[PDB]
Amino acid sequence: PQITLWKRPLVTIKIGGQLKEALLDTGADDTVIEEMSLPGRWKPKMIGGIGGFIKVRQYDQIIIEIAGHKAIGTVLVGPTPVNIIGRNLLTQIGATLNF
Amino acid sequence: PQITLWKRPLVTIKIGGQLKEALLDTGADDTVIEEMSLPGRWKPKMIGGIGGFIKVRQYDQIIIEIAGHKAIGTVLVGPTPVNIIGRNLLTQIGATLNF
Ligand SMILES: Cc1coc(CN(C)C(=O)c2cccc(C(=O)N[C@@H](Cc3ccccc3)[C@H](O)CN(CC(C)C)S(=O)(=O)c3ccc(CO)cc3)c2)n1
Ligand SMILES: [Cl-]
Ligand SMILES: [Cl-]
Ligand SMILES: [Cl-]
Ligand code: NA
Ligand code: NA
Repeated sequence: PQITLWKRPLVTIKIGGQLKEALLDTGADDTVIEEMSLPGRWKPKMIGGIGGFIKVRQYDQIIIEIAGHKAIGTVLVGPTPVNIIGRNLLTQIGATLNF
Repeated sequence: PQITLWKRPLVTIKIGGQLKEALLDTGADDTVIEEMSLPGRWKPKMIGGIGGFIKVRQYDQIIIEIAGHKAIGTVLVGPTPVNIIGRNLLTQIGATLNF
């Protein structure tokens, strides 16, 4: 699809068996999801943005379905105010910015 | 152009006669630039990023070139990890996300 930027680029994702709404976010290196359980190993990480840093759990090799496209990669889980699909998964679905 | 996302989508902007680097950021409603001098009056705004809220200075109707495209619109000045071009100016330059 071509997604307009008149509105926030929110899509439906499926992760860990759960449906969520998330932003397609070219400004985020990595994907960050609000608190949820994921299977397997994780390690702690600090990620920062406007307002400072939050602590997250880094889970590697997690499958997401993003607007119907499957992608695998790292997912950071923690107290983000919005679910963010970052570049590590945007690349895998072939997303580009065009103007 | 068509910009893939394997790297950060950094571009050159020109504001106040000065070249700066900025990140094309579809996850931001607004454009936020590091401390600099801009003409005119400003208004207060709070923005809630990933780590909490910051105060910024809102300047409206500012001339800014983005990757060689001319825009005129609102620029928020305050402490951000990187200059970010949000949807208010991505729409002015005709940007969309595509997959
Ligand atoms: C989606 C939505 C909810 O309410 C809002 C309003 N709002 C605060 C904005 O539109 C707004 C305005 C100006 C800047 C930002 C803003 O900072 N947006 C971020 C995504 C994001 C969206 C909403 C809340 C929190 C974080 C941004 O797109 C991604 N961010 C990095 C950027 C600042 C270099 S980040 O969220 O801090 C971030 C994401 C991922 C990592 C791990 O690589 C590290 C940091 C967002 N939008
Ligand atoms: Cl990854
Ligand atoms: Cl590609
Ligand atoms: Cl504007
Ligand atoms: Na894993
Ligand atoms: Na003004």
